Amino acid sequence: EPPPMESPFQREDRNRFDRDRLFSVVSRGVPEELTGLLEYLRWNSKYLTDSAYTEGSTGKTCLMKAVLNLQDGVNACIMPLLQIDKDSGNPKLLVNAQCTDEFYQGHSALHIAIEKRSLQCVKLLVENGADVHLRACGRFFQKHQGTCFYFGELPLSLAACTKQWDVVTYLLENPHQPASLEATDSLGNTVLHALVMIADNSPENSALVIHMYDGLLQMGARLCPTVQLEEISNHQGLTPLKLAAKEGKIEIFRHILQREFSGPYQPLSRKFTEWCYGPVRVSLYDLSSVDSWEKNSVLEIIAFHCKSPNRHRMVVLEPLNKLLQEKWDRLVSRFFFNFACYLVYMFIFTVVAYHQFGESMLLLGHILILLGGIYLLLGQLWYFWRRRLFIWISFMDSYFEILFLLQALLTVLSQVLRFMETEWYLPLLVLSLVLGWLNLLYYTRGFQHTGIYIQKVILRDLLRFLLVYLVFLFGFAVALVSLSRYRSILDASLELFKFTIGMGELAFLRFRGVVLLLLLAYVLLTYVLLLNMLIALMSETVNHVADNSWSIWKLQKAISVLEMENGYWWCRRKKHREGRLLKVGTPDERWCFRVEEVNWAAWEKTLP
Amino acid sequence: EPPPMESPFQREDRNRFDRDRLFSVVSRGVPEELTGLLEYLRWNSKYLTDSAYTEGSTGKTCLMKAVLNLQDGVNACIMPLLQIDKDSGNPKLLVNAQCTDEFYQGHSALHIAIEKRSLQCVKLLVENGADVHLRACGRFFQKHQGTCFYFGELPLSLAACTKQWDVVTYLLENPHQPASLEATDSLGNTVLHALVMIADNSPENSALVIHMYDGLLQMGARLCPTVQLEEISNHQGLTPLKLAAKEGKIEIFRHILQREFSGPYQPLSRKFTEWCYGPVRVSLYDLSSVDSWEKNSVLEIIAFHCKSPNRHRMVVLEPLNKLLQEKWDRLVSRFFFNFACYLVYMFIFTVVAYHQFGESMLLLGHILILLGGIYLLLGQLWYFWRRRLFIWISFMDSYFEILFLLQALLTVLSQVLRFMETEWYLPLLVLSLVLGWLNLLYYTRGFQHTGIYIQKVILRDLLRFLLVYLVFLFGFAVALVSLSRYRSILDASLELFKFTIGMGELAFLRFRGVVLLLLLAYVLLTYVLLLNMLIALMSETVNHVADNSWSIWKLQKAISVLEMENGYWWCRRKKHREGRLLKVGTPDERWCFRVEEVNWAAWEKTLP
Ligand SMILES: CCCCCCCCCC(=O)OC[C@H](COP(=O)([O-])OCCN)OC(=O)CCCCCCCCC
Ligand SMILES: CCCCCCCCCC(=O)OC[C@H](COP(=O)([O-])OCCN)OC(=O)CCCCCCCCC
Ligand SMILES: CCCCCCCCCC(=O)OC[C@H](COP(=O)([O-])OCCN)OC(=O)CCCCCCCCC
Ligand SMILES: CCCCCCCCCC(=O)OC[C@H](COP(=O)([O-])OCCN)OC(=O)CCCCCCCCC
Repeated sequence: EPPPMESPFQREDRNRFDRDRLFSVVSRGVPEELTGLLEYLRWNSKYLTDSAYTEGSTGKTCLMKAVLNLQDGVNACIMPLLQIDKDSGNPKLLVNAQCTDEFYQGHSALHIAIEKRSLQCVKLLVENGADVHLRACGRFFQKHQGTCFYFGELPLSLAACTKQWDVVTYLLENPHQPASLEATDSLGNTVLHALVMIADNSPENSALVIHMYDGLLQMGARLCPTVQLEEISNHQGLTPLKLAAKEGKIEIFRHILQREFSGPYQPLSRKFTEWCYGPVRVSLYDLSSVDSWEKNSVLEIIAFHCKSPNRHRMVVLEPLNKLLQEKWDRLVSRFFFNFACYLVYMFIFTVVAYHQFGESMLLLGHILILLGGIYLLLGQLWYFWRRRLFIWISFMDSYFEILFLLQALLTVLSQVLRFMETEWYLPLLVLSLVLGWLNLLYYTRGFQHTGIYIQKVILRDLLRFLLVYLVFLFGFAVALVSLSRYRSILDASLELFKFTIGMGELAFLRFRGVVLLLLLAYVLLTYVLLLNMLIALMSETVNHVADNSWSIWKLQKAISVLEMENGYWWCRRKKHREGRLLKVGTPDERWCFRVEEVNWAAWEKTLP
Repeated sequence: EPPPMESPFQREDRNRFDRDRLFSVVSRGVPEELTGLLEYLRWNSKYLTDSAYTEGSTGKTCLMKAVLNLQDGVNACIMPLLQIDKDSGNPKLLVNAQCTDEFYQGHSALHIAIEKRSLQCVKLLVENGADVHLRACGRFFQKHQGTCFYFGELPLSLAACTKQWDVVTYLLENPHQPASLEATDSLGNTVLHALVMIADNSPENSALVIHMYDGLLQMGARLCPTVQLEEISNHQGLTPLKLAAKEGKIEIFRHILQREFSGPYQPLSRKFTEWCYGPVRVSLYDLSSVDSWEKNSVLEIIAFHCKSPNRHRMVVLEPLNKLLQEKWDRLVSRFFFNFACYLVYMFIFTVVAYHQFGESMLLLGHILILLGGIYLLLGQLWYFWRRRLFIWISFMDSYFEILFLLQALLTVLSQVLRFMETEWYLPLLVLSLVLGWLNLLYYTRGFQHTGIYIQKVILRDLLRFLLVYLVFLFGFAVALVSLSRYRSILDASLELFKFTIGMGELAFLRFRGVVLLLLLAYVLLTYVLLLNMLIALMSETVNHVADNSWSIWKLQKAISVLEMENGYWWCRRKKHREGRLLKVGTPDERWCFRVEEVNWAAWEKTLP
């Protein structure tokens, strides 16, 4: 149980001028009651930073108590208190004191002064030696589930996240101690990473994050021109663009990708207008950390490292849409070659399963099946060894890989069982047959007519529905079997399930009426449960949700393209860089991608 | 890869005053750096239009580069550059230079000056000899799929499509070279055709197209009164009204049909108010190119030449609604006579099929069936030979014609098989029987009670559903047959399909549990697929779409009427002209149709 940061109704725990009198004096704003505190500390060789003058559980000092009780942004005890601190000859400054609790670790008085929105307190603390790089690494300042406020752990990041431009300006340009825009917290996050991480998809917050990000970029260009603030990576290796891509923060993501400035801040732009003709606008976009020719690119992060539901809305933005379209058009022939090879392998496997000189052809077909199963096994194992996180974070768009792996495993295990002359090779062969013929439907995503053409529901409510239904099934099965001693529990469950799915009838002997009552109860309960499932499926459709199947199709195609670009396991494909190296101003050479857009509606609004 | 029209970041390809220095001078707006260019061209016998001074891939000249880099609508290098062109004695004028690339063919500097919305540049180019009839026929200026801007290929059409009335006025009335409103592009399209072709159904764009169309009609009446601008046909034989009808541009279509002016522009009207009494308003509408007594009329184009989904919304406008109603009321007796003849032919065919002196009556019935089949065959073949495009562009409202043709073909082929004494005549006879009795439902469109009473879905998702379902069926069938060696693949597919549609049961032998598992998997997968189809059918209905079955009924009746007006194949019907010849002002005699409307809501708003 963390204690409150400031409580008007609870005294601080402890786990002549004492702590209680000092706290009561600094909480009312009268400095004249501080007379005699310095002499007591000098006589007792005491300091106003030790455990006796601070809260025992946290370490909150009298300075922090004074800043927590501001009166119109100013407290009259802060300067006298720091004067007593200076005159006492304290080796450790009171202005740079931090709490030691695991909940408020690193929290200082400058953080409180910034949070209370008082430029006077911040100015007064900086002049007396406040460190502007003190990191608040407690659990209250980390982003997790519960009561927390993550802002980047830094005073400058706290000022930027709270919309205080005057505080940011004073922290960046002061004669005493300039704050650094390149400063990082415990996670390696800069102020731009912090602005990305506090961003949700709400419009007001998006406008806030965009404004603060643009202003900090401009002031960084004005103050530290030689360094690139957007090229700094945190401990996960992510730039703010990559961090926006991973966390699904769509608005700051589209703002960073399509950032255009006119005038002195033109080098800070990532989109450069090339030429306009009527409703045709042709622009050049920066491909820095966007093109997949580097590792850990934005495309790779969106496809295989993000878990947000905004992924399909992220691949339809420019320049990502045209880039993925060009990559797909480059890889159309490779996709359908794989489809044709898989179709031939299914055809051979089907012929061999149907026909289970003729002996030689059958052996050749069997060894072709074995080699194809080994190839599909090693290909899927390579995919899982590379991308074990992708299946975990998003099962809804990667279950075909598990199906291919299962089909390859069943094929190989059926063939080795056949070589050992076990008769059970045929069931596994026909299971591989049906599984591969189902797996042929993966390649329907190559066409728009078939790729766009309940999956979210059956991955979400299937386990709960199964729980309720097998509770019903097991109870009625044990009731029917124990009344018939229907021979075994599995037989009764099978009969009830086959009747429920319409595959068979019900067998109706003493106590026939009770058996009939049990059957009526089971049938009505299953009807109610299936009606519940049917209502749950009406719930998603009738609520008028816009059609996202096209963007989901482009996400599927992006995943397919980013897999085909690496080549096969046995032969790696050479990576080719997209865009061209062009100079966009002062020599600032960037790899740019040309995107041409036609928008009649936007153009006609500009027409006078 | 077409090069950019103007790139601030890429130099032009090439596939002392040179091209690079000249381009750099004309792109900054300083003419004083042009000193010495004329002497170099005179000494080298060079011209500023050759391949050495233009872009190699396109042919873009220095003049076009100068106009592409305007500064507040004016560039100070254009007049000195044209002065050097005049003094150099160039046989071909620089002001009339065009690009030669397949993407920008015919594109000149006047087009750029109009697109940049600079009256000063247009005036300066016209005074120095710019041709106002230069046609930009490149792929960027044709309407297709991709990056393009179609405007009519002409400078006047470009000015009209971009909402520049001052530019249109200057191009039409200037002392140097007057542009012609009768000028056509490569497709024969005038400026009115171009305004129709750039029209979509959005309200702002519709208001734009209406305003420009009306202004150009008024200025054409003021400038060239003796000619009719709306009577000009392009290379497809379409007037702007017919082009609006074919392309489905509903707003400009209703504006052209119901155009009413008061005062001097009264001859430009197509709707003339005759008399008003309370909420009753009675008007006269022009029937020029609207009545079907001419060929290629608006009714013919809407019914059989348009593919837009706005066709049913086009036949409910005045005067088309009352015209089609009058034609239908004139052709009610002809429709039900055809229905009665077809009903009698079905009755005879049914009696003969049921009864497969009695021999003579059976032979007479058989030859009556044969003659009726020949008549229906030749009637449908005539329909297809006339209207092969109509079935292709709209299958949803013409499949009954294919069904009638199929029924006639099966009838004739069954009769010739019967004459050859092959026993297989009876299956084809009963197929013709059921097909004709289904085809009897075509005539339900004659009544409002039955004509208004999923078809879009089963013509759109049927192929995709069949693909997925026969993938399921074929895989489970080969798995079941290869596990039973269920005797053949077709037998197993038939059994599974019959169980799926409820027509039969499932036959359940070694490996019975694996057979059961395959059957469970197939049943659950088919349940999921049918549930997907059911959800897809909920999607259209619950989204609150307005009832368009009445307008779809009138479209069906319009198709029926426009077919009955031509008569039968053996006897052509005489065409009668609708409306009456009346003088509507200065002698301007038009064939007019009287339409009476009652609108209480519109009338009461005018009441003070
Ligand atoms: C014995 C084969 C040895 C390798 C020879 C070259 C085979 C072609 C390689 C190939 O194109 O892969 C085809 C297909 C790829 O599956 P996927 O990763 O696209 O799907 C991934 C979906 N998640 O994978 C298959 O279909 C395997 C078929 C193996 C036999 C191929 C017969 C034709 C040879 C030219
Ligand atoms: C355990 C073995 C049997 C179950 C696996 C069945 C094999 C896969 C067949 C399948 O899922 O159908 C694929 C089809 C299109 O997939 P997609 O575009 O959503 O691309 C895939 C990524 N979303 O989707 C549909 O047509 C809808 C019907 C889906 C069938 C039931 C769901 C099966 C989930 C395992
Ligand atoms: C042997 C017939 C020789 C011609 C004699 C005159 C027959 C009447 C002609 C007629 O009205 O056509 C009837 C019907 C028309 O079909 P449809 O174009 O309306 O439908 C088009 C739908 N898309 O087409 C038919 O039903 C064919 C029936 C032929 C026997 C008629 C028996 C009654 C004779 C008076
Ligand atoms: C291959 C032979 C068997 C299939 C053809 C069936 C013969 C035609 C029967 C039919 O389509 O029903 C006609 C009826 C009204 O048609 P309509 O007003 O939409 O006018 C027709 C123009 N839209 O529409 C309905 O009542 C709805 C039921 C439709 C039946 C299934 C659709 C068949 C499509 C071929």
